[PDB]
Amino acid sequence: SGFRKMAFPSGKVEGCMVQVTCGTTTLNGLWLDDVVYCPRHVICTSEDMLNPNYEDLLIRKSNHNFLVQAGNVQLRVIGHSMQNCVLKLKVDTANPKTPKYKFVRIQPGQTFSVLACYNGSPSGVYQCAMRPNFTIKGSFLNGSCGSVGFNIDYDCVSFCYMHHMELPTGVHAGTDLAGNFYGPFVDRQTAQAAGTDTTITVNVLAWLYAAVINGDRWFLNRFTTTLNDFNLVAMKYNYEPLTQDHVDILGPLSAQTGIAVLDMCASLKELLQNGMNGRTILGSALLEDEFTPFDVVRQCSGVTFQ
Amino acid sequence: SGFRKMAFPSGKVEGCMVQVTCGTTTLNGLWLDDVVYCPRHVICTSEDMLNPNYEDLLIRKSNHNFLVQAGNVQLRVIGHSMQNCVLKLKVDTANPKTPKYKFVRIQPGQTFSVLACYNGSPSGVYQCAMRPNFTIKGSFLNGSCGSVGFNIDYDCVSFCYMHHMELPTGVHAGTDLAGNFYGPFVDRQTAQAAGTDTTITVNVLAWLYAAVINGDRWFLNRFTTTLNDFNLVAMKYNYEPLTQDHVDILGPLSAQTGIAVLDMCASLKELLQNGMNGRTILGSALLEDEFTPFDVVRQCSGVTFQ
Ligand SMILES: *[C@](O)(C(=O)NCC1CC1)[C@H](C[C@@H]1CCNC1=O)NC(=O)[C@@H]1[C@@H]2[C@H](CN1C(=O)[C@@H](NC(=O)NC(C)(C)C)C(C)(C)C)C2(C)C
Ligand SMILES: *[C@](O)(C(=O)NCC1CC1)[C@H](C[C@@H]1CCNC1=O)NC(=O)[C@@H]1[C@@H]2[C@H](CN1C(=O)[C@@H](NC(=O)NC(C)(C)C)C(C)(C)C)C2(C)C
Repeated sequence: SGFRKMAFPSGKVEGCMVQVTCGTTTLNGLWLDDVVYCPRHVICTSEDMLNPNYEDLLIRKSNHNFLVQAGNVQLRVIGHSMQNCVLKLKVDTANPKTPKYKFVRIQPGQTFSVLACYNGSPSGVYQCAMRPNFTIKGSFLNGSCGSVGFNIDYDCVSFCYMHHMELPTGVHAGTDLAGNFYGPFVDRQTAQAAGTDTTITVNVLAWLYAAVINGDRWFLNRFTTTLNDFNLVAMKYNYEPLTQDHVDILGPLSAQTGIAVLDMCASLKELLQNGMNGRTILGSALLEDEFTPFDVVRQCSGVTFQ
Repeated sequence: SGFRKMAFPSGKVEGCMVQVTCGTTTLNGLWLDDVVYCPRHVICTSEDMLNPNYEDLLIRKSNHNFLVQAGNVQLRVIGHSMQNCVLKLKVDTANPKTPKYKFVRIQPGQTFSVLACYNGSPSGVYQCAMRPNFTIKGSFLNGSCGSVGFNIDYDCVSFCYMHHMELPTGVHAGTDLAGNFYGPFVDRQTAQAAGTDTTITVNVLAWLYAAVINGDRWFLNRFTTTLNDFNLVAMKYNYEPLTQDHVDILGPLSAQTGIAVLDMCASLKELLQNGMNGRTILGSALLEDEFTPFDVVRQCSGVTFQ
């Protein structure tokens, strides 16, 4: 037993991180086969950041302007192209440590592991969720652009995030690995605000099921509720609407614990209306929303990865 | 910015995990050079667990009774010996992925990353602290024995924990990599209780400094306190005594933020005496004690590892 904010083992991604240096700018890139992916604002300078035209900026670049370092080994760039907000550097050497991989654009509410990197060297790994407002509450310092977020499924790394920027509220915005930002953000220093966030209701319910699996039941009650009546209380507390489709996803957890999804909604309703009154759930004094139903089942049943 | 419960990149350890199978028992082992380390109760059976004599049990074993699998490759055991509560299996092949490493026995209050494993395959990675009562609040299912905890320093993996067992309160107990249990625990199914835990005061103070570094200052106050007067309030709230030596460790954090260690103690005192009154710190509604002063400095300044 026990329940922890668990990240995927990071080794498969560690072997893909490289340093990309152009001009006075150094950041991380992701080396898969013979391509290095990195944020396109690596071609920017101290006065470019304000309103750069990256098409113009990139046509002025030569391959040899791109210094790619894989450890103590310098990769030669033999081509470059821009795809949305990512730069793709064709190099003469295919990464021999390239895992089986996919690029995936995730939905808000889904979680992933972030391998935080500086100068192509991993610093740490942690679990994030894509917030409903398409920010992530990460831990990112200057140097960390190009660090990627990912999930692993048996043996395949599904890359879903690459870090680009920090918003004035201390949260983070980035792209999928095809360079499309999550949310309305652009890689420009212009006024941008995160948008009002909301709590991921289906994930809170998953975590409540995690709690029950793990012996916390103080929050359960004999009541039930309708999905309509639940969503009328959720709206009030700035929780995402729960859909029948969320209900069906919570099925297996509902089945393992013997608590109907709608009964767990009645518990969450009372938790929203009364607070926790000085009690904790799974070592938290807040309702936790960065575990998906899949995360809970993974950790409470022990799925591995090769 | 941002602050997350960050684990070390796990790749260096992933390459060392193997499956050790003896009799009806399968668990994880740690393959470094030509030795596989694993919990000695791998030699136990369904009725051995009650009061086994592992010396007697092990002399009855042959090398060929030990099935060690490194992926799709079966390691041949050419010797075995018991060191405290760990078994050391000499194998004919040295792990080519053996990192630079050390075995270290940590002090309560220190943190580490746990690479949770089943059948020699990594499941996830998370950050733990050694509690003052020498348990760890982990996430461990059946199959997870032999998973290790570790820290990394530049390029060296310092192994400090190997998982053995779960206590009836849902917490976990294990050994260092030389087989010595942390705390009064034994690898026997006899009555054992964790001992009363306490909060790691110096770590809470570190995390408060993390908060200030990251823009949370609502909890600060103009007051100060003496170490004596602080420790009189700490005792009351079942916090560890703060020593002058803890104070000196908190120096660099005190210097970077401009808040004297004793002033942050006055803040913590008021937080203990008044609660947080519906406010959060670093996304927590509890005082967090599983970040060391070093953890905070690592994450707030961006140290990496090669
Ligand atoms: C990233 O480019 C990086 O790691 N680069 C290393 C090169 C500089 C040596 C950084 C990572 C952020 C820094 C702090 N936390 C981070 O996640 N990203 C940036 O520097 C981006 C790039 C220009 C500005 N920027 C920012 O994140 C900045 N925020 C910002 O301007 N945001 C709004 C929404 C436009 C207001 C800031 C944090 C440096 C002020 C790009 C956006 C092109
Ligand atoms: C470990 O041996 C393992 O992973 N083995 C895989 C082999 C069995 C297929 C497990 C890991 C624990 C199981 C659940 N969570 C865990 O961390 N450890 C054990 O099974 C140990 C070994 C015997 C009993 N045991 C326990 O953890 C048990 N606890 C217990 O008996 N504790 C007290 C303090 C003695 C009461 C229990 C959880 C299975 C009941 C050993 C202690 C020899």
